[PDB]
Amino acid sequence: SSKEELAPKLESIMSEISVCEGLVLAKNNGDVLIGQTLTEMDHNSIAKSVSKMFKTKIDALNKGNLLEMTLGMDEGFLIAVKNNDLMVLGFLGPDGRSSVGLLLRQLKNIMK
Amino acid sequence: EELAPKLESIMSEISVCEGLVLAKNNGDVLIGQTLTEMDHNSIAKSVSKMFKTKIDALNKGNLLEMTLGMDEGFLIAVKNNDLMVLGFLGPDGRSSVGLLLRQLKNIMK
Repeated sequence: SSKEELAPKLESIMSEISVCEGLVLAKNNGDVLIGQTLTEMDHNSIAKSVSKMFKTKIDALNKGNLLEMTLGMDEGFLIAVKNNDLMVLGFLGPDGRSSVGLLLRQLKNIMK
Repeated sequence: EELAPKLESIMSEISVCEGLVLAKNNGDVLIGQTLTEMDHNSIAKSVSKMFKTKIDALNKGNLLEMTLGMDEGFLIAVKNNDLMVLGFLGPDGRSSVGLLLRQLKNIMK
């Protein structure tokens, strides 16, 4: 199963990137498969929101579908990478800008 | 007035940048400069509505910047209280994503 294959990969990312606050795997429709977070978080609601952002049509841009998102927030970052079936979401704290590129690269690798 | 020569400067410095759009946070376009004809207003409206996405469950406050990876390139957007700036890159421009974001953040104060 996807949960079984990706779970150790996500856990390895959490331990290598100690500043990562959580990694959540969901179907592209937002249904959460597995999650690990350093705080109590509503994974389901977050994944529903990110699912809807991935569906944004910016048709006048003619660049096709959205495949990855890096969101800079007041208190940190969300990185999201999707393939044709799943999407993975990662969270970084406010000082985490220096790990954004690393996290995005690791998630793209496992979702290729 | 003070931002229009800055957009020109960014475009002259980053050749892979396909365009810049300065808009109000509601999506009304102030200035748009793209290498090809594009409906700047429709793009700004789409991005404006994206910036309004509610993600309070993230517990990270307001959404301030977006870097969007697309099939055919990238869209970078940065907002402040009043304005929003958009930049477009082709697939040949991932090496310039950080630079373009850094420049857009600089001019949005």
